[PDB]
Amino acid sequence: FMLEMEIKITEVKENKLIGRKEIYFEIYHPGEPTPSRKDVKGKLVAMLDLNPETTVIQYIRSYFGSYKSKGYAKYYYDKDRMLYIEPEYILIRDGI
Repeated sequence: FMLEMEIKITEVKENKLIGRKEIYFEIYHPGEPTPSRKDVKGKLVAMLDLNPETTVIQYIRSYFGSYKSKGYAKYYYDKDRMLYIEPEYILIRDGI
């Protein structure tokens, strides 16, 4: 097969007041450049059984010295809440 990216969930926090999951994870992308936010979102959603419409990658940090990247995503239980909280540039950037 071809080299695949792998997500490791390191932490999920349930934010009751805001109504979201706060999700920290590692991406291992061996023999490959850092993957796109798009592909990273696809794996995370698949992995956690999440609606992609309300899954918001905030950042993905990479390191020149390794094939592991570290990301932060928020998942909103309600779309309209997402829209009130998240800046439009972030939502646009993330395919939302």
